[PDB]
Amino acid sequence: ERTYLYRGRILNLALEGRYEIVEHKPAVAVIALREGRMLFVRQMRPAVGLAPLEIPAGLIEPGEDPLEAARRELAEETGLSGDLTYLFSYFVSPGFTDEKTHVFLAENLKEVEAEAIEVVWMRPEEALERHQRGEVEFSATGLVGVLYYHAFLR
Amino acid sequence: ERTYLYRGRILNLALEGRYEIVEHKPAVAVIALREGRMLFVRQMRPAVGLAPLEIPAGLIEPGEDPLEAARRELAEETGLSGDLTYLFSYFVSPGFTDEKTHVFLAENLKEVEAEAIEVVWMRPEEALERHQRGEVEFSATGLVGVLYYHAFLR
Ligand SMILES: Nc1ncnc2c1ncn2[C@@H]1O[C@H](COP(=O)(O)OP(=O)(O)OC[C@H]2O[C@H](O)[C@H](O)[C@@H]2O)[C@@H](O)[C@H]1O
Ligand SMILES: Nc1ncnc2c1ncn2[C@@H]1O[C@H](COP(=O)(O)OP(=O)(O)OC[C@H]2O[C@H](O)[C@H](O)[C@@H]2O)[C@@H](O)[C@H]1O
Ligand SMILES: [Mn+2]
Ligand SMILES: [Mn+2]
Repeated sequence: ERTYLYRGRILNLALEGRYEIVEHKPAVAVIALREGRMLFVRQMRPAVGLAPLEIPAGLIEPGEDPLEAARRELAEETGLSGDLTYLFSYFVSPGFTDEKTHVFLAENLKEVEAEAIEVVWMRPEEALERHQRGEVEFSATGLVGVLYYHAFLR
Repeated sequence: ERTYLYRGRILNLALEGRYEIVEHKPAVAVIALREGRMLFVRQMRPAVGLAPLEIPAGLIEPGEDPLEAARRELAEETGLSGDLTYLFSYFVSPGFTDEKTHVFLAENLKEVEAEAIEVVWMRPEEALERHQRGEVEFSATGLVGVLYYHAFLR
């Protein structure tokens, strides 16, 4: 039995007995490789005070399913379209939030549309090296993209 | 300039202009392989109403650094100790929270201590197959462990 403390724009804060629970819209993220570069994006994220390396990601809006949201945010954030394949999903931090991320692969990318969101094409090997040297932070989606590449796309 | 709406046990809810921000303690997670099985754990997570496949994880408590927290939660959740190596970190969902997870590898595991938290040794290949068939959900830490294994531990 959830009692609500806050109903907001992209989250609700609830108590469920002793548990603090943040309800959040589901998200999507897209892994895309071109000429050995992965498609990352960076934007200022006020929650962390910096711009981590992410892959294109967004929230699922009313009416959409994950595939449609993935197509939309790839086009909105990078101007690209591709052939999308569902990979897997994960709960970002299920000890306090229900946010679930659905991750897709994009292939055969084409420009459909010509630095709020900065597009950062970067070899995943270099992203991993920059992170190990302390030069860039990852979001979960960025790290999942780099690990998925090393596991399956070489 | 953050104004606080809620100060709680494992999170704070703040507004920073138009942004809803959840402050949260940093976390650790430990990837451990033994005889081709990865060390997963499962527990009921009221935020999601189910028990996703995770790897041993916990919050960093006052006084600790990530390595020490990782040692602690491995022992508390599974009764094991090992030789720990830092791998990488990630922000779980930097569009709304500052929670950061530090991920370690554990090797040479030994039992130091003899189903609140269920220990689930499982080959990562099988965890990935069960997830693809809809039989289990992943946390970010579980998915990162499975992807890291496939990338680097075969
Ligand atoms: N929603 C909550 N509200 C209030 N207290 C809680 C909650 N969840 C746990 N506790 C209390 O907080 C103590 C912390 O339990 P520890 O093992 O260090 O952490 P973890 O495994 O939960 O979270 C580790 C990560 O894994 C997941 O991705 C999480 O989202 C984190 O990112 C618990 O004993 C409870 O007393
Ligand atoms: N903290 C916030 N509070 C209020 N509104 C916000 C906030 N952040 C963004 N908006 C608004 O919400 C709209 C959503 O922007 P979209 O691209 O679909 O999502 P995403 O990239 O932010 O989040 C995608 C995932 O990546 C990260 O891991 C996140 O944590 C998510 O898990 C924005 O245009 C803003 O209008
Ligand atoms: Mn976005
Ligand atoms: Mn735990």
